[PDB]
Amino acid sequence: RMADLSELLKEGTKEAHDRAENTQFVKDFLKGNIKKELFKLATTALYFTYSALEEEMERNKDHPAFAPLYFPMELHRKEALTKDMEYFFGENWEEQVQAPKAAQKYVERIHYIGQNEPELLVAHAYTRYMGDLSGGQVLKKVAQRALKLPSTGEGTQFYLFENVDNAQQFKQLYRARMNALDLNMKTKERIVEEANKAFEYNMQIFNELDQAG
Amino acid sequence: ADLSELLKEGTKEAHDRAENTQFVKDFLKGNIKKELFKLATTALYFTYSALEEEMERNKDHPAFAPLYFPMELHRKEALTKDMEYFFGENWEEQVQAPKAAQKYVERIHYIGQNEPELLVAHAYTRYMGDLSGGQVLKKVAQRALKLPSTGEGTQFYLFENVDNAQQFKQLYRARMNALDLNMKTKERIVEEANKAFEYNMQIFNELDQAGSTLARET
Repeated sequence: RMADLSELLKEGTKEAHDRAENTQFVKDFLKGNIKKELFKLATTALYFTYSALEEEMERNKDHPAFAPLYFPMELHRKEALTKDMEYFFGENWEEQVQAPKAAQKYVERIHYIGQNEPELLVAHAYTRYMGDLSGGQVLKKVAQRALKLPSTGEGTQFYLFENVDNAQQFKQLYRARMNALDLNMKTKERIVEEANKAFEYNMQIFNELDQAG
Repeated sequence: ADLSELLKEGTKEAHDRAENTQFVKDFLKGNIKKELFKLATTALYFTYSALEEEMERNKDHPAFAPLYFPMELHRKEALTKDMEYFFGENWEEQVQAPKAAQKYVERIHYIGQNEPELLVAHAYTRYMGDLSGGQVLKKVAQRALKLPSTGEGTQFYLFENVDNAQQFKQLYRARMNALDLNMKTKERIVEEANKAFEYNMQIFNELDQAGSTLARET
């Protein structure tokens, strides 16, 4: 069970996960130090990176190495992020925003993988959504308190999974699916490798955000 | 084109911006203040600590092995002496990495652990620079801060296991140019060297902001 993909990921991305937890921008957010404009900018980066990831997951919804992990209803953030974008910028928010450079680098990478190495898509989807599920409720409260956002959910719908009754149960089900995938040890290692890349793309988004505010 | 040539050409713009920063200008001009120099040496310590840990990790990796020169180039134990000098014996307990240096440390560890073939982008920009400008910066800092002529506080700027800096750069360039690399990975190396200079600028930016807050404090 050392060879379970979920175990290889946990062990393989330990240093990367450690760096993201302890990175200044994450900490500043957790302490309530991130102002409205920087949050709006952070949410913009979220919009473009999730759009891309979810387009490629939709492209590969029938692919043998990804199909079981296709959860548009449960997990997809694009339409929650659109409402958050609407809330902060108004109805023509699309013409008020652009993908920041570090976000557009991740977007490129995800279109590349979804179009060329779709057995590595799970590297992106696992590290992203399972993180989102784990942390949403604490992150939501942090943002609402910092920016005095309504308790009804406007501005923070990204952090709420309105079709997952129990995050812990769903994470267990997702892993069991990820572990049942017919993948050889070489492909798993390439997945762990791409999971590390996925983490670093985020570090660079945070780096660019920290340099902004 | 050789990697050294792609690097020199491809990081020219970024090289020129580094040289025309307010920190570098003032340093060279002599206008450097103890606490700001201490802050710079602190940034150097954690940076080179991270870099040399990753070079060590990849000393036998075919994409880095030939560029492994612990005896000639490694700076950590020199900087440890410089840290003891400015901060006393217990320093490690009291000094954290400055924010932008810490961000650069994070990148270095990612690279050395996951994309070691790009480590040369960091090693080459750093060490070739240090080796070229050591003899000038050493005595400018010694002169400005009134440091002892025996060498304390500037160990970082002295490469005592390099007889001829010019000849060693030649050696180092030939080895780097012999590495088995695609044009595609060469471009990724140049891109990463440019990113190192952005980190470099953030570290200088931070030191500049620290200098204003201690001149508004006087």
